[PDB]
Amino acid sequence: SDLIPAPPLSKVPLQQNFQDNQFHGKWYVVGFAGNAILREDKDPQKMFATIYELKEDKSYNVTSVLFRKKKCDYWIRTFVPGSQPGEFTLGNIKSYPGLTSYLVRVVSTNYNQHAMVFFKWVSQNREYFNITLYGRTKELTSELKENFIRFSKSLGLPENHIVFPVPIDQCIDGSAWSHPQF
Repeated sequence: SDLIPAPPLSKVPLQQNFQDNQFHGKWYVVGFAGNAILREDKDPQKMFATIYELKEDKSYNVTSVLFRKKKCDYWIRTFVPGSQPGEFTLGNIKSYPGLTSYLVRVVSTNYNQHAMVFFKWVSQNREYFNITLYGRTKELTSELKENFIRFSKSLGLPENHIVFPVPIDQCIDGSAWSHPQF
């Protein structure tokens, strides 16, 4: 029926002089907010990870990995550099039926600890957006998480559209294995 409209792009900061080489590698999804995302604590959202592999042509192979129904689930896609550094579009949008636009904007990052990334897309002439708080570890400070909430709210999202996924090991942590807790 209804979706919160996407915010104007002037309300979404862009990371100055984005460094594509330094953004590469594995990020954990510590916070996740969107107009089509609903926090649901009774069957809680598990953490997933996203690996940004920088190709020689400066696009990223982006692999999200999630533990879902006793298997690893993936969303592999390509981010092709967009209109400004730190912006991207989806590789072959034609392969996604009904998708008329896809935008990625890196909002803020220090590269070695945290990042915030904004995503906006139009599918079946309906406008979606999400914001992701990434960490190089599965935990970030309360200050970063409160900043994320403040930012997400400034983009028009109520609190029930903001998720802090629960840390897990399966699929996302490639050297944790299975052991009794220390």
